Amino acid sequence: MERNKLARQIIDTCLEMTRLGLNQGTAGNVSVRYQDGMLITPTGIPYEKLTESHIVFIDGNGKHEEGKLPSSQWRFHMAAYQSRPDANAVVHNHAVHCTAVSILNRSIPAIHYMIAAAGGNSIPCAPYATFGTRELSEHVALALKNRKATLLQHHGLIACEVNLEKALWLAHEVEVLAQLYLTTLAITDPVPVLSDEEIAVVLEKF
Amino acid sequence: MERNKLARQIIDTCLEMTRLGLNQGTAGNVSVRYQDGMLITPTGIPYEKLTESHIVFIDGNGKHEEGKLPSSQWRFHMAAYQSRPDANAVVHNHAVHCTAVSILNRSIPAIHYMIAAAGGNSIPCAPYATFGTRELSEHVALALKNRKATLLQHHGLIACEVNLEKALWLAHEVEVLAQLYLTTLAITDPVPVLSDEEIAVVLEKF
Amino acid sequence: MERNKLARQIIDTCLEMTRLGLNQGTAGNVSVRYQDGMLITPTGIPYEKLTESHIVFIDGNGKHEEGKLPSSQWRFHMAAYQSRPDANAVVHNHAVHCTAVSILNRSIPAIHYMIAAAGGNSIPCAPYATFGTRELSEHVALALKNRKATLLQHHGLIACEVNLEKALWLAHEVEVLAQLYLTTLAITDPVPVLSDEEIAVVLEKF
Amino acid sequence: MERNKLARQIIDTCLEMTRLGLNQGTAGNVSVRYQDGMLITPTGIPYEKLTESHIVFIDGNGKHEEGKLPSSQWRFHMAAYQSRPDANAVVHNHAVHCTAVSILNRSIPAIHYMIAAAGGNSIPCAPYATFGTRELSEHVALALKNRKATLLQHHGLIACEVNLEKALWLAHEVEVLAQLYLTTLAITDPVPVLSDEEIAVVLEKF
Ligand SMILES: [Zn+2]
Ligand SMILES: [Zn+2]
Ligand SMILES: [Zn+2]
Ligand SMILES: [Zn+2]
Repeated sequence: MERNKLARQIIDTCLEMTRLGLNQGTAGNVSVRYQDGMLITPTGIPYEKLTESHIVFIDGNGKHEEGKLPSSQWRFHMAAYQSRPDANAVVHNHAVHCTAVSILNRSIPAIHYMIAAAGGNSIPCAPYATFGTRELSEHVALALKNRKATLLQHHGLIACEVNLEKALWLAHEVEVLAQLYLTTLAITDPVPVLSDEEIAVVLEKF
Repeated sequence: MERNKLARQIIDTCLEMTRLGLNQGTAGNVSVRYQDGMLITPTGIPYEKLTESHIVFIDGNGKHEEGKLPSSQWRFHMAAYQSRPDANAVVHNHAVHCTAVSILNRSIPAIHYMIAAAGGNSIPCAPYATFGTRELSEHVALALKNRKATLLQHHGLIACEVNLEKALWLAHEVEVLAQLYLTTLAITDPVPVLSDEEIAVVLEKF
Repeated sequence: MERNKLARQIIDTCLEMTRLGLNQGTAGNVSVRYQDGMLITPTGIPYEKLTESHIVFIDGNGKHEEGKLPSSQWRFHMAAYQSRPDANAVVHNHAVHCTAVSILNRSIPAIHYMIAAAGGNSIPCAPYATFGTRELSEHVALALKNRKATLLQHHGLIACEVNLEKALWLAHEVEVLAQLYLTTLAITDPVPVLSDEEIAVVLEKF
Repeated sequence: MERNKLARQIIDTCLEMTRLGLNQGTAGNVSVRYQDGMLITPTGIPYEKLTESHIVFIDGNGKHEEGKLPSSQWRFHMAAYQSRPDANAVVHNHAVHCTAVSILNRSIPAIHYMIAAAGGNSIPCAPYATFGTRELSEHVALALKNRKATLLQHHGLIACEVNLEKALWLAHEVEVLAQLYLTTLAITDPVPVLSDEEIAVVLEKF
């Protein structure tokens, strides 16, 4: 749990994200909680050229390491960390099904019991704000108060968890739920969902 | 047909399942009939870290090997084995098209002649029950009385056959039929199907 | 252009077909014109275990080599060869989009100028008949009189050309046209098409 | 920035295009600005057999190197270069989602903020004309006056940028926007879009 070990795992997560077909447009950024701030992917540099020394450290004040440019979305990574003290890793991407649901400005309801992996009976959709602004950060902070993942309207997805492996797994599961939702919504609306009682049982079971 | 040979084939089936794009969310579990019970994948451990000694033996009583945790869905694997004496292998996954049809709570009708590979003119959909419960097991046992594969409402798919190779092949074919069904259902409802007479001819031919 | 060279190319075409995502369910079969009949893939044997000596020779009478089982669909390969003297290779598969259009029992109209690669302004759909019957063969023979590719209702696709490389390429293009057609049909029906005049110009240009 | 270095990058872009799933039907062609004209992919030769010496030089007059056949679509590559002096590379393909939107004859509106990567609030659709004609070239030239990418009705996509890496990236992003658009259009029409004000802010921000 030295910086370089953590930097490699961020890079592995970027590669795995592309392998899984979640990083379309090379839009993602990945971060981990570190010291008083976080380690995050840099802006510009394509994922396949990424090396350990490219990873940027941003402190609690928002001051980033000299000579390195953090992702343009670093601020809502910091907002997730402040809003969810238990989160140690954050994954952001523009997975197509998630982003399509975020264009409809819909929450994903409990169409499958795995919806409870994000903490409740839904995956919310935070209202649009211009990328990189404080206003976007506030909407994300509010949406993550009681959920580990959120859609961002007209934009994409943020998922947070205790480590990169779970954060990536969660992100992937939300993309499956989004695809399931869009496929059934094209047939019938509304889509059959599981009741709050049933989801309370599953949550207790998890 | 020693335990280790069977354990390797289970692991190969998990890998092949992911290769085929049926194991989305890393939700599957695979088992084979063995001695008085079965060998099944363990809970927790990601598929790529899976080794022969991770595979768990569960006897006829439901007692599992000391120090190993069987999949959380072991019970409906045991229900399939008791309901279908001819089954020697069972594959479960959350393939997206199958799961989407299971959310509509629909059976897949005879939209293609390959529907007869599961034993009749349809692929049923068993009613939802909380994962891991006896009630889920009963619905699965009933649905598999005269079919080798079934959807599970709000959940996924179970397919069983005489060996892992056929069980995987069947699972894959049901996922193709599910995709075919959802694609045509978005255009027209109902979907044209083949008649019972035609399917009786194909069954006789198989 | 010895038998073994031709047998390798058939096997390569099976692999390439799977690479392209056209061979879903391991449903395809591939043949080439040879001597007085054809060389075709065998029934049963999965594609990845396929070796040169597995390829079966079937003569003009329909008598196949001793000790080898030709694909269960050999008859409509022979029907294509008799109907289209210019065809030297035939590819059959159950590509999902093609098969979904074949379930609607629709012809694919001229939604794109590449429709002319199959010889006219459409890709027809031959009426269903039980697999392996003479009746299926007659429908295929009629549909291929003035087209190099046809859908088969409730079944899949047949594409024929001057060599395996073009036959595979054609099969792939029809699968793209099928996907294009289904995607736009879910939005609007009918789908805008190019006129007969325009297609006559493109045909002249090819 | 010798010819051979540029020829390798064209070939790498063809391979990458196929990797990304944008080159379906082996329909693409790629060019770069060079000397008084351009280097472009040849007609006929499949991408995987492509070697540096296959790449064709076409001058400003349209005269191509002796003994080599340029892509059949070279003319609208030349039209892009004359219309957009800043473009140094041009990518053309028949990506399925783009082509499906081009069959509807629709422009893609601002359903996502990444729409501004092509220069405005939309991705236009140029009216159909027979491939390889001067009339097709004029429509492309007009559509690219204030956009870096355009759909071509009943045909596919053209994307242009300052280098091959950005041109490919742009092409890929337009394919994601096309898929997003088609997925949401099947659910609701019209699709929610971002306002002109919002897009002006994002453009200023880029
Ligand atoms: Zn983003
Ligand atoms: Zn399950
Ligand atoms: Zn077939
Ligand atoms: Zn083209």
